[PDB]
Amino acid sequence: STTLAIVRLDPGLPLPSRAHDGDAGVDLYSAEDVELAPGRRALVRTGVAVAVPFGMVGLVHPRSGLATRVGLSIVNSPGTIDAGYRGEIKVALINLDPAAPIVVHRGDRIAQLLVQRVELVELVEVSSFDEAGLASTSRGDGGHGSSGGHASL
Amino acid sequence: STTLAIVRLDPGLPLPSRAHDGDAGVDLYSAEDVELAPGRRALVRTGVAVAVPFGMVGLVHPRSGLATRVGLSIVNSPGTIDAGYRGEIKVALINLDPAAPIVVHRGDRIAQLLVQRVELVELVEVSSFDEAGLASTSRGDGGHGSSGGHASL
Amino acid sequence: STTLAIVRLDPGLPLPSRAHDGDAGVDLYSAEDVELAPGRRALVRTGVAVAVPFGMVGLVHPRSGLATRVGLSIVNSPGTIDAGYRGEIKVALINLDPAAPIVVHRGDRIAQLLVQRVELVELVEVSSFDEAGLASTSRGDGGHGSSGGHASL
Ligand SMILES: O=c1ccn([C@H]2C[C@H](O)[C@@H](COP(=O)(O)NP(=O)(O)OP(=O)(O)O)O2)c(=O)[nH]1
Ligand SMILES: O=c1ccn([C@H]2C[C@H](O)[C@@H](COP(=O)(O)NP(=O)(O)OP(=O)(O)O)O2)c(=O)[nH]1
Ligand SMILES: O=c1ccn([C@H]2C[C@H](O)[C@@H](COP(=O)(O)NP(=O)(O)OP(=O)(O)O)O2)c(=O)[nH]1
Ligand SMILES: [Mg+2]
Ligand SMILES: [Mg+2]
Ligand SMILES: [Mg+2]
Repeated sequence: STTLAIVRLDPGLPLPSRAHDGDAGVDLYSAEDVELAPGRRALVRTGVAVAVPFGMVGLVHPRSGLATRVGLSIVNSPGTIDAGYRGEIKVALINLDPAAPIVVHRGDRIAQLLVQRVELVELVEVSSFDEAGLASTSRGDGGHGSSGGHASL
Repeated sequence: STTLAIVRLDPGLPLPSRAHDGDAGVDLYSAEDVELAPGRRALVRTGVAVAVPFGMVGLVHPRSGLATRVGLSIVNSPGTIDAGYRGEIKVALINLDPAAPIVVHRGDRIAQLLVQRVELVELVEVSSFDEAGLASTSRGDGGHGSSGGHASL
Repeated sequence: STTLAIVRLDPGLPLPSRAHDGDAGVDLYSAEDVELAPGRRALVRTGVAVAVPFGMVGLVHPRSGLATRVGLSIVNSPGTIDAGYRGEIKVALINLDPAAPIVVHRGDRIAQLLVQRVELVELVEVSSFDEAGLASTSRGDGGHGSSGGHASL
């Protein structure tokens, strides 16, 4: 398996775990009680540090239930935990509900951490994609809604 | 190819497809008409269920055109569809424009689904990264803007 | 290494680089000065175009420091740069702070670009997961907070 070394900076919280076999992420706990008014964010400690392997990345994603039920999100989602980072994972929670505050208690599961390979790319500067001998593509320079699919596009 | 079994829970919608060869995602349709006032979210049915292979994850990402043109986003982006999930994919749309409502019609393309491998990690609890014999890293405990690049950091 | 061809559409900006060895992303610069009032977004040029290899995807993620310090986010995060795209990478910045405007200067590092493999899936339509001979799963149709972990779930 791909092992991930982890330090429970706050040993009072359980180790992050998958809710079900095959789940992509292990759920991260809040070390803290925090209450977010509408529109407010906080930087919340999870009580863990990890050593993402070289060649990989840790990614902090919101949980869907809280997202829908109370509008909880993460400002920098997907949080990007670098392989060299040995500090505490912190989660930038934000309340995107307009009216109802969100109360987080220490020990709630407030996000999930995935680990994936990542390509540590070597940039090759060219003067044009033609010089790199790249074939023309279907997409070309099309983006930002170029394929349609909604009246505003 | 990597096959993805899919059930069209709503057979009136086309199968999700890539807009162009090589595109990362297949676009998901809204099964529903929904109108989001500024700041409001909804949990929108896509009319599909999928079986992400074990060892992989499905990821629901916003489309860029709607993001810019009308401020449409996804509260839990990137939505994390687990390999064991066999329910309907639902998209937590949110209107991040301050003033203009977003109207979604059934059959609009409102998000995109990627599939990637994911490392199903085995946590190894250590008392310190030293005990794991890990070398010191350049980054160390630096994060949350430690490398600079903006006046607020 | 995985090479990524890049055109500096704006040669006055440095090539994107990793802040530290092993970091997942290369930081993207703003080509532009832009000032975002609370709640406003902009579509910001980065001054680069890239050729993500076929079979891969580029992903534009927010930086964590700006996310926490000033509430900067990205409407379509994680931005999905397709392998066929040869246009300029643009970043849909948004100010999620309620009260303080964010000022971006040309040359600030405003996001980071990761490159990952992606599964270009072949959809296989089935009438039920049973027909595909898929085993029942632990998770079943559970989602959107089914595993608990917060009082609102
Ligand atoms: O952050 C981003 C995301 C996308 N893009 C460009 C590159 C990408 O290949 C292209 C299309 O992205 P999406 O598919 O995510 N958006 P949308 O579906 O609205 O556009 P299109 O209809 O062209 O696919 O837009 C950016 O420049 N920055
Ligand atoms: O959700 C997150 C994201 C990042 N981090 C930590 C780990 C990561 O390696 C580190 C830097 O993340 P980013 O590169 O995404 N943010 P930024 O570029 O602002 O910080 P730095 O200048 O240190 O790279 O911050 C977290 O604790 N939680
Ligand atoms: O965008 C999404 C994200 C998740 N889902 C479904 C599929 C996924 O496997 C399931 C659980 O997703 P999360 O783990 O991200 N959310 P949460 O942890 O709140 O739910 P659960 O407690 O069931 O794991 O919800 C969607 O339909 N759309
Ligand atoms: Mg979950
Ligand atoms: Mg698209
Ligand atoms: Mg960084």
